[PDB]
Amino acid sequence: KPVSLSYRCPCRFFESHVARANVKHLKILNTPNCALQIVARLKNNNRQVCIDPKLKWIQEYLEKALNK
Repeated sequence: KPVSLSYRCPCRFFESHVARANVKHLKILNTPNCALQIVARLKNNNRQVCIDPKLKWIQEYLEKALNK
């Protein structure tokens, strides 16, 4: 299984337990029924990860940017 049945959605996986300090850049991607998917790249590890929008530091992130 390659994990793709006509993949309509970017993030089929999310990273839980992530650091505000290990991520260089957050870019959130919303998809109709695949919900809110966060895309973030790490600084040193440089990996592109999908961040789960229920993470606590992420809460702080959207609280800020959305209350802004």
